[PDB]
Amino acid sequence: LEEISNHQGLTPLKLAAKEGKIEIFRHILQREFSGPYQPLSRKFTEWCYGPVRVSLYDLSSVDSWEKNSVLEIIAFHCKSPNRHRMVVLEPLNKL
Amino acid sequence: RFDRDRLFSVVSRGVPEELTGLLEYLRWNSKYLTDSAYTEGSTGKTCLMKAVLNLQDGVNACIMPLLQIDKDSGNPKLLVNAQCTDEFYQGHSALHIAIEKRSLQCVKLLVENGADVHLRACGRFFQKHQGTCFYFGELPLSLAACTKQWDVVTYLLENPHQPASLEATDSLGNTVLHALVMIADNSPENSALVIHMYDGLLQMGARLCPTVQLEEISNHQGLTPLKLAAKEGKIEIFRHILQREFSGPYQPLSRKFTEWCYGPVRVSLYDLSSVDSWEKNSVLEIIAFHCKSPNRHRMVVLEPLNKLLQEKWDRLVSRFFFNFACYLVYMFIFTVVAYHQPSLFGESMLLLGHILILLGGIYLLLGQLWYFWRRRLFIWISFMDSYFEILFLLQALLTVLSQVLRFMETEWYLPLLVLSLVLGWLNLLYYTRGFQHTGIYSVMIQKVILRDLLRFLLVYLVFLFGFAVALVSLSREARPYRSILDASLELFKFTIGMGELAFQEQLRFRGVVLLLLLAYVLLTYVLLLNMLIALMSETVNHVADNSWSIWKLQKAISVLEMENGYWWCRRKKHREGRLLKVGTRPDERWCFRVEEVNWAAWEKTL
Ligand SMILES: CCCCCCCCCC(=O)OC[C@H](COP(=O)([O-])OCCN)OC(=O)CCCCCCCCC
Ligand SMILES: CCCN(CCC)S(=O)(=O)c1ccc(C(=O)O)cc1
Ligand SMILES: CCCN(CCC)S(=O)(=O)c1ccc(C(=O)O)cc1
Repeated sequence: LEEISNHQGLTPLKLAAKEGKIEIFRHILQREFSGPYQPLSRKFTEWCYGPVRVSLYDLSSVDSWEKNSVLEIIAFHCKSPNRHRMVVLEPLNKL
Repeated sequence: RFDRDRLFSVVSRGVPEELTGLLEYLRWNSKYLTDSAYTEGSTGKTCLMKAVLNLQDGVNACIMPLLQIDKDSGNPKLLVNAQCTDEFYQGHSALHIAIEKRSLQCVKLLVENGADVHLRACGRFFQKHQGTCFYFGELPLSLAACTKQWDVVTYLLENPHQPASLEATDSLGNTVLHALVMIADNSPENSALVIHMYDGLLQMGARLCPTVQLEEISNHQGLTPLKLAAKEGKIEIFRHILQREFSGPYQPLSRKFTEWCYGPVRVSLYDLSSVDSWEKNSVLEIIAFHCKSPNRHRMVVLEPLNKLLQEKWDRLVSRFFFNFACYLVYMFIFTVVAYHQPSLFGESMLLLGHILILLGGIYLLLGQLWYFWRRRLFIWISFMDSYFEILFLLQALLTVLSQVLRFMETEWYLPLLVLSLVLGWLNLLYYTRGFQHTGIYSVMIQKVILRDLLRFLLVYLVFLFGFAVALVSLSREARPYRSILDASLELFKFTIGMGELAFQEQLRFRGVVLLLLLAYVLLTYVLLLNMLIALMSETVNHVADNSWSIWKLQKAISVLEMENGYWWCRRKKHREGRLLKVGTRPDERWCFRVEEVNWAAWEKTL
């Protein structure tokens, strides 16, 4: 359902970046579930030990290897004041 | 088959019965569960670590039979004592997993089967550095303390199988009390819980190690837990250790003893053992010269340190102002000899003045080379705030160089003599710290402006040079600005209010030269307006003024230098406080008496 594209070619995650909606953008981008819904995650905790968490984040719409990706959108297609708050989220900050 | 991939998937399910036949396969092959064939890739991680990572409701039913199976296999390198081996996880063990997973039931099961309580998780993940790491010390007991597990700490300390030694140390020599000081953060939630964890381990040391002074144990840097709290700048745990008071069985674990209390007035003896500057590498020397942190000025204003540094300052304020008066007399002679220079009785008095300046310049050069020799190990820490210690060395070098160039008779002696005369009077501002009013203002004035003007200067110099090469190139054609230096100076004069902005009649491009000046003026005044507003936005924040305490630290650094005397006359240090009996160890200590009057705190107890 999140690979369905509107007439601008945007998925829900790409639309949250273009419209600058940091809270729903952050939520979709970092989403983690347990049990039946694990494949609906974008974040998978690999291990946790004391204050340290190691997580795999899914880059499907995100990495700039893809044309019209989330990084290209925040940089060049987003109009909002919020763009500078979106590039400092994980995984985008380390990426 | 009972290969690794069967065993690791079996112990992950928590069903013990699927191990049936593992004994026969291990014996028939003559192999052991701690051989490389039974370990996870790119590490040393065993089937027991795989089991302890997968606890169900606090326990895994496979651990007890897996440990028998190892015990029945006749292994020379027991499965509980096997460790990870790669450069990140080296020395990590199933017991460190059991403690981080918070299972007292699994800690008991491992230690009952002979898991070594003194294994050091010492690979780079467990060291302290700027990357991904988790320092807890390196030992099971230090992990249990830093994860806040009293029941596990109690079990590790006083189980009958293998009690954790409170004297045990990691690869840095840190004991559990150094580990808790390393892990303290100055937030109220962390520091209050570290203070409780520290106190109960110290109170347990009085049961378990009754002859051992756990806070006199030194790590490989020579630091006790109190000295480490000063070097790492941990004010909350530092203040707590320094001012600690107990009643009943634990009174000898105090550093503060209330002598009497009457109304709003408390009189207390404070223990100066690691604290007084009579000892080499003491807490006062550490805060002044070995501590890197922003917190140093907050540490010198705690009791007993505040009254102890005031007592030292009062004994030395006449030496401080004698040192100032010698430097005034040296700067008077310097000025009376830099003025009255000849063209390039009065002549022999001028020669005497040059010899007194040479001797004062050599004296100050030797005194500052002795300072940087003594401060060698922490040399940047010993000048980061204390920038005058460089400016006195520079003034002394330039004084010796200018007299050397004058003996060589080269006329470049005069611009060095004049530079060392300017530095000489600028260095006179060091002594403004001797009085509260001038000494706090010298701290109010100097600030974050020095950091941001060095950033603005890059923007201002790209403007200034970019417009200077342009006005020089365009002012070359006839119908100011003769050279890059002259155009840089005419463009610089606009910032001092001396702009000389005009429609130059003789230049061919005079309208474009005027538009280049109007472009430079508008861009530069927009830049100065951005720069002033940027500085106001960071520096006018309402933070309560921390200048009295930064001045108290300047007086502390001054005292701890003056107590050594001079490079030629190294003073014998007097010892602060009195040797007093505070209790039974008798318990006789160099105590220092502080008297506190505090109506505002006392009235809340009525
Ligand atoms: C070697 C054997 C001979 C010793 C002669 C007496 C030495 C007195 C030293 C002294 O007063 O030094 C003051 C000053 C350095 O100040 P500082 O170390 O506190 O602070 C330094 C910054 N951290 O340094 C000076 O003012 C220069 C001293 C020479 C001029 C003396 C003039 C005397 C007039 C009465
Ligand atoms: C690569 C070693 C990882 N380790 C921690 C680093 C010392 S570990 O202890 O093996 C571990 C911890 C927690 C989890 C988990 O939460 O699933 C799994 C494994
Ligand atoms: C040196 C005289 C001290 N006095 C108070 C000053 C008037 S005192 O009243 O003798 C006193 C008070 C309180 C305690 C106590 O709390 O242990 C002990 C002695």
